[PDB]
Amino acid sequence: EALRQARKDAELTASADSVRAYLKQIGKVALLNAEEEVELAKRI
DNA sequence: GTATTGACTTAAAGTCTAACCTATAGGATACTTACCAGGGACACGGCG
Repeated sequence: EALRQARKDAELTASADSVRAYLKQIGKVALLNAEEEVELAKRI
């Protein structure tokens, strides 16, 4: 509950440091596995 | 001294050929979030 509000408040922060901001934005998307890779490549 | 021609050799190109740089591509086990001051003035967010 309070932890949830804390996490949300955190997500709305700049962190100034541009490396820090990019390192934050790259973690949004999860990784994949082999079958996901092959289906994705087939789509491409 | 100042008017010439006929050779006689020479550096500077002008060019063809060869090697030595240069722009570029590629590489398939798997690896997935880096790292001691003060002193004054002005502006922004909270609280009453």
